[PDB]
Amino acid sequence: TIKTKNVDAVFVEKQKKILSFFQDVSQLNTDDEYYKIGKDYDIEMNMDNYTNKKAVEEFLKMYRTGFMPKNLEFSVFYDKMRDEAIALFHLFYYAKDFETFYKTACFARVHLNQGQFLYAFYIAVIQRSDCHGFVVPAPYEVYPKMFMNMEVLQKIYVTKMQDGLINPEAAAKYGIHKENDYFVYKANYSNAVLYNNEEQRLTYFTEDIGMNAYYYYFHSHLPFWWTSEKYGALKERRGEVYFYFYQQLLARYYFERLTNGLGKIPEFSWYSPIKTGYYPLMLTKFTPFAQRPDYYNLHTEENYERVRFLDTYEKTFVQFLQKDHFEAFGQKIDFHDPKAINFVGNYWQDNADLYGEEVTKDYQRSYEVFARRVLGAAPMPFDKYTFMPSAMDFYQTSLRDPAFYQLYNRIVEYIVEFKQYLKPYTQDKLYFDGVKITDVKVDKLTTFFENFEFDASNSVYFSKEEIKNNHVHDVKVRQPRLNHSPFNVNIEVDSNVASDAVVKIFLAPKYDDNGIPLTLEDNWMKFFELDWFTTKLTAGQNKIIRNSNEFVIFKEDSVPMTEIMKMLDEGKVPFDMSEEFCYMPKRLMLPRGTEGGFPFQLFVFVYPFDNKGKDLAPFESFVLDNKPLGFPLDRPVVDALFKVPNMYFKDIFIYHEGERFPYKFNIPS
Amino acid sequence: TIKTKNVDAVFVEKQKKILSFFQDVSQLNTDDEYYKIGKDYDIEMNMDNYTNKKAVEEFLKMYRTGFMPKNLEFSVFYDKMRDEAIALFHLFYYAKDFETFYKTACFARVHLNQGQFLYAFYIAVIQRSDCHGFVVPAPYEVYPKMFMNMEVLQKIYVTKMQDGLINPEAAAKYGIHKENDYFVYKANYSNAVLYNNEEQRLTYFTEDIGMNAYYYYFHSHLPFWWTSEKYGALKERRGEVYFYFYQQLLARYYFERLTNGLGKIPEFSWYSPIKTGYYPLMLTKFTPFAQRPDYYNLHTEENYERVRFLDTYEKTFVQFLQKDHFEAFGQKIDFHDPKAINFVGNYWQDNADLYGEEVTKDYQRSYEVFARRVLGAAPMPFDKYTFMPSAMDFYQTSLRDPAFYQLYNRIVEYIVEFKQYLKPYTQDKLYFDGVKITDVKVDKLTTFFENFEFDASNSVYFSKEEIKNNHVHDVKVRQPRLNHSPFNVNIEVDSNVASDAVVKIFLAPKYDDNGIPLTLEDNWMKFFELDWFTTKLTAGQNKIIRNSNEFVIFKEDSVPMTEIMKMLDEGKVPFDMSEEFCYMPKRLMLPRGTEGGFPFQLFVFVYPFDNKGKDLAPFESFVLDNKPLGFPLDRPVVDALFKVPNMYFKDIFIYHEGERFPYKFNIPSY
Ligand SMILES: *[C@@H]1O[C@H](CO)[C@@H](O[C@@H]2O[C@H](CO)[C@@H](O[C@@H]3O[C@H](CO[C@H]4O[C@H](CO[C@H]5O[C@H](CO)[C@@H](O)[C@H](O)[C@@H]5O)[C@@H](O)[C@H](O)[C@@H]4O)[C@@H](O)[C@H](O[C@H]4O[C@H](CO)[C@@H](O)[C@H](O)[C@@H]4O[C@H]4O[C@H](CO)[C@@H](O)[C@H](O)[C@@H]4O)[C@@H]3O)[C@H](O)[C@H]2NC(C)=O)[C@H](O)[C@H]1NC(C)=O
Ligand SMILES: *[C@@H]1O[C@H](CO)[C@@H](O[C@@H]2O[C@H](CO)[C@@H](O[C@@H]3O[C@H](CO[C@H]4O[C@H](CO[C@H]5O[C@H](CO)[C@@H](O)[C@H](O)[C@@H]5O)[C@@H](O)[C@H](O)[C@@H]4O)[C@@H](O)[C@H](O[C@H]4O[C@H](CO)[C@@H](O)[C@H](O)[C@@H]4O)[C@@H]3O)[C@H](O)[C@H]2NC(C)=O)[C@H](O)[C@H]1NC(C)=O
Ligand SMILES: *[C@@H]1O[C@H](CO)[C@@H](O[C@@H]2O[C@H](CO)[C@@H](O[C@@H]3O[C@H](CO[C@@H]4O[C@H](CO)[C@@H](O)[C@H](O)[C@@H]4O)[C@@H](O)[C@H](O[C@H]4O[C@H](CO)[C@@H](O)[C@H](O)[C@@H]4O)[C@@H]3O)[C@H](O)[C@H]2NC(C)=O)[C@H](O)[C@H]1NC(C)=O
Repeated sequence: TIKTKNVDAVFVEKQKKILSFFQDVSQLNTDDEYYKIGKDYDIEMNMDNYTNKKAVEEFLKMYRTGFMPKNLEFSVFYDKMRDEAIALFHLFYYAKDFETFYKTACFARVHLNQGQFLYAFYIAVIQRSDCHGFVVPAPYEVYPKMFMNMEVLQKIYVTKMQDGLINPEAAAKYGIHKENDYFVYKANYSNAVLYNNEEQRLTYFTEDIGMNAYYYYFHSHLPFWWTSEKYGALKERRGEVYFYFYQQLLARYYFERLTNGLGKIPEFSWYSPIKTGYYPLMLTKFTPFAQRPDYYNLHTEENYERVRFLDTYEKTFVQFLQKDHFEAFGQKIDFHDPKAINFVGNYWQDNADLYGEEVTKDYQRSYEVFARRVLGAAPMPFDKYTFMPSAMDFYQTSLRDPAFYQLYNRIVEYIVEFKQYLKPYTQDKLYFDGVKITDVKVDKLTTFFENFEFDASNSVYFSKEEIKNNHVHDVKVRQPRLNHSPFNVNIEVDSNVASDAVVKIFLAPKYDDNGIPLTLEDNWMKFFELDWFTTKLTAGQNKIIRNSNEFVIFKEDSVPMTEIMKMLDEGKVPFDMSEEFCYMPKRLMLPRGTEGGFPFQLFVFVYPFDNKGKDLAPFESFVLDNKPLGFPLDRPVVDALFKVPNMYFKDIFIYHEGERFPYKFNIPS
Repeated sequence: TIKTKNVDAVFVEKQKKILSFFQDVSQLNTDDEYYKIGKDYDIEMNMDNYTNKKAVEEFLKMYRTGFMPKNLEFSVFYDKMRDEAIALFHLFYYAKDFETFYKTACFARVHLNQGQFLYAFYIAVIQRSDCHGFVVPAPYEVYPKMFMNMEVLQKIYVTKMQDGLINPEAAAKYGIHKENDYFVYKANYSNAVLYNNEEQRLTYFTEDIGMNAYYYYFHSHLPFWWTSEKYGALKERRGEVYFYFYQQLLARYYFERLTNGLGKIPEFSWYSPIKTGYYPLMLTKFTPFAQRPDYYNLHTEENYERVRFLDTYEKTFVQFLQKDHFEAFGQKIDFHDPKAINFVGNYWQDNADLYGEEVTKDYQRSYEVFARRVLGAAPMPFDKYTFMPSAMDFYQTSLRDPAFYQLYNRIVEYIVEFKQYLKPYTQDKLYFDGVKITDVKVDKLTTFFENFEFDASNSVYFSKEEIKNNHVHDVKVRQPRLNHSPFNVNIEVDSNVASDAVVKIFLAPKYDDNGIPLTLEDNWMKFFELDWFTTKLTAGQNKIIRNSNEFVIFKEDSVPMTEIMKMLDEGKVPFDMSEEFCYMPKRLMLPRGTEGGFPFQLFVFVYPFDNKGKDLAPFESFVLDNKPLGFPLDRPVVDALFKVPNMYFKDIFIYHEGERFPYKFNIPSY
């Protein structure tokens, strides 16, 4: 009941070497051969084993100067740390073949900082062509400390320090149980100990382990600091991809807001206090994460120069808008051209493609970075390697901070400003000659919470003894997560001539906060894409059934590594972990319903699938179409020029079943 | 089924006379009896027909000076207008008998400002002993401009200016119909044209006409400026009525917040911006009301001296709290004494009883007055009779403004700080020997919206012909209003020995915003009294059935004045308008539910009714007990010390049926 895939001899060996690097991540097994290789591995001597002579040499210059020390906390948002990560990445990426790649990782495991290494290695496995189709573990199994509050962490430490339970019945009262040879820890979301404002209503979504894993994967698939030359025709669509990822996410987030009675993400000002604080319960081996109190003055002394930069970055965009056509960064740009999204997105991201370069440079200040830093409310870094981490210093923690959504909402709104320059689609562009959707029905939509466990053993240090006996996997975290029942969408379509067609499904809200029905005019960016697929219509009447379990845009829960070691002994590999790893998890498709049925709408659009003109398959198997991302809702709409027979809006209601509140799953006795 | 009451021809005559002063309020019928008496009436010559000679002369002195001109807006919140209102009230109240009273109203309607007159007259009818049992129209029938936005108002005006509909079918699409000889106007709540913040979710409550008229009723029953000498032993409990009135109302408001997903009423500072604004869509005669933008700085140039006053008022109270026992206002007060609540409430309302005087004075500056003026964001009055009205200048519009609830929550919070000094009740105080509640059961609790019409004719000006011909009642306003289904509360009590008993029923929330069950300790002031009554227990097993419809804390909807004239020809008067006018309306009892059923809980309490030592019937039969208002939840609680077998906590859910959004009742069909 987990989507499998079969696998040969050479594959399993490599995959085992790859997975070796994600276990006991913060320690070293002296007896493991990865260590014997690693200790003595000579990079200079091996120079002929890399595609890029200057990458080896650049790495070597940095490595003698000195890399970040071990145990210190790694973040890519800081110059020196990132530069070392990139130098390391290149070395992984330009290794002639697997053997060389493997050995280089061995050395790097042994000699360099843990976070820096996993960061670079993870990315490398995703980017190397010979590695395509291999599997990596879930971010939460690799970095467990970042996916869980203190309370849990500390129970784990205590149990480990005691080598078990002094009182099993007392431990039980704290949600700690022995299940055969596992220690299982129940975990509440933070609102169960902290309700310091209404945003805490959303913790089952913002603290969700999958959602946060999802953002991490997105970063890794194409990090901002690197070109996208490797992905070919997506290079000319990179900005579009950046807008759409964020647009989709904020729609999804917004949906969660609506169902907990919260409305719009609030606007903010670099020159004013920001309302909602963030009080993180994460610990770092060396420090606590930094808090932002409520009404925090973003314009305090330490931030003056920072705010001057950020304000100018924005103002420079506002200038672009005002002048329509202009030259910036070596490019004549026209805001009338829909292709300009590429520039717009690239600018807001300060990625390598903005400059037409392979890697970004220190003097090219990113807006995202400094915005993250200021809103993170940290004191000034002590030095190049010693900073006070906030949620927004890591891709694995960002979604936890309401301020993150404020920051990307603002960015998305500026891109929407650019999108106002595009002419709206006319009838002719949308009309599907002789095709009409006559009905849509939907099975009941119910959400519900359900326990989920993940391997949390990397959070813990084992003894020399335990590392040798390989007893390194006995810590699991149990947590209630959002889920929903599978559902069919029944679509009835009429057409004169048989034809190849594209079907698209979107989710959007039905009402604003006041209970007025949504116009497309104001609300086209609040539509969330559920699925696209192709069918063949016949003359007459058509019945199209599509199940939620088969929506192209979502993945299944990933499998724990231990379960993957099991499968590799059988020649099996978890399919969704191989090629669908960076999709949103299925269980989070729907926002949490209400007991009464919260009102939403399904938008179904059917259009002709002409041929395979402009065709994305290098980055994402997403857009085998000539069409903008989120077509037909990638620009302003006029309600009356828009609605055509091959469109259907269906009113639907999202229900919720069982326990309403995650914490009711975590009570003892 | 409108609960009736029979009456004699002498009553009928007097009642007609009282009603006449509420028709065509802003105009004068030269042809009517009231005008003939009025024009010519000589007060000085009739000195001997007043109980109090000094009041007649106090009034004559002011009236020679000049009173507020006609047509300006009247508010009791300004010194000079208040003083005129009161000198007038005194004239009404000290009239020897009804004849003199009547003739005096005639004079006052002819010569004085309409608002000032209606104000004084309304209170007079309530306060005068020989008028006890008589009936007054609902405040929305008398001040209809105060219970409606300007959209409806302008349609009413346009129709009147045209003397009909130029296009019935086009009028239909604006929600205007002739029905009989009436023009009927559908009206939405303001959120239908205005969603300037989350607080607009609560419009069907805060704008509700009964809810608003109810506040007006509370004030008229016992205004701050006047003594409560006339209400017997109420005098010793005035501050208690003050607190409880607001505590209850704020609990009820809070429920509406909860069921609309909004949580707690926010705290503010006279030195900081206040976040949520108020954009009123009401009109008066020669101005709109004042707007308060979001983030309005309470501490601007114009408010400096006001805030210094307001700030000192509060801190003086804080000083009381720190001192425990003090001498103030010529009274020795001890905050450990539960009776101190009288002083505490009197202090916050700054009422006549704080000083032991008949009537408050200009030099006794009121807190509520100055807070209202500050948060209303109006500019300085032009002069003693010309101000810019805000919702908070009137009892009939205050509930409309978010700031209103913030202000009274602040006061109520301060009174709650005083209640911290009170010893929590022990087991022995609450335990009813040999008595146990074994089950509580409740029919389905379900709200719905439902069309209600009222007479808005006082909003219009009529011609010479129409006034002469009594064609002066043709404007109706129809509006969806909250209601709920009737329901039964089934209570099974066990007692060894037969005994007379009191049963109380409260409503409370189940959870906070995080969905933790609310504990009694923090939330004993979040409880809303639904009913109290007595039964006779017998040895063994008891079953008490109480319909919501028999809950004594609430009244039925007022009848229009039009149906009262018809009734008075049958010798009948509407009972709930006579004896129960100042109770909360029944149909707003429950907060608007949810389709899935929002969680609350009932608290049911049963205790001994061995005699009737101290009981109130001068104000009205509310507290037939020497028990505090809101007993056993009138002081703070310790969960373990509290739970007793004659209490029962039952979980309930409040549903909503049919349309959830009122505007869906107001769409024209095509
Ligand atoms: C545009 O703006 C301007 C500026 O604001 C507006 O101007 C205002 O207009 C008002 C009229 O609407 C006016 O008020 C009236 O003034 C009358 C005259 O006031 C003087 O005299 C009186 C008393 O008279 C005696 O005085 C001397 C001194 O002893 C003697 O020697 C004389 O012989 C007299 O015996 C003084 O008291 C004043 O100080 C002035 O000097 C007022 O008398 C009149 O008062 C009446 O109205 C009051 C309320 O309506 C009422 O309380 C009072 O008892 C009076 O009642 C009489 O009048 C009513 C109708 O008003 C009538 O039906 C009764 O039968 C009764 O006889 C007014 O108060 C303002 O003075 C003026 N403001 C200024 C600054 O000049 C202007 O209206 C506006 N225009 C438009 C189109 O909007
Ligand atoms: C309490 O607080 C203090 C203050 O912050 C902490 O003190 C710091 O501790 C760290 C140790 O954790 C020290 O770093 C070490 O410094 C050593 C020497 O530093 C200098 O010399 C390096 C070596 O070169 C020398 O060569 C010749 C000798 O023949 C001389 O001519 C010359 O002067 C040089 O000194 C230089 O390269 C360097 O620039 C320094 O100026 C280092 O030997 C040592 O390096 C090792 O460790 C690295 C770990 O990342 C690794 O990269 C290297 O490969 C190498 O093996 C090490 O870094 C800081 O010097 C010290 N700071 C200060 C200001 O004194 C203290 O740790 C803390 N205590 C606790 C308990 O928390
Ligand atoms: C109280 O508040 C409610 C909530 O706003 C008000 O409800 C609105 O009333 C208005 C105007 O009276 C309603 O507008 C009419 O909708 C008609 C039909 O439904 C539409 O179908 C169309 C046409 O294709 C769709 O495109 C729309 O989206 C609608 O669903 C429509 O027939 C009608 O058209 C008329 O006006 C246009 C002007 O451009 C002309 O072209 C045409 O000839 C015709 O005269 C109206 O637009 C509106 O729907 C109601 N609001 C909601 C949310 O439903 C109440 O009116 C208020 N009640 C009072 C007394 O004020």
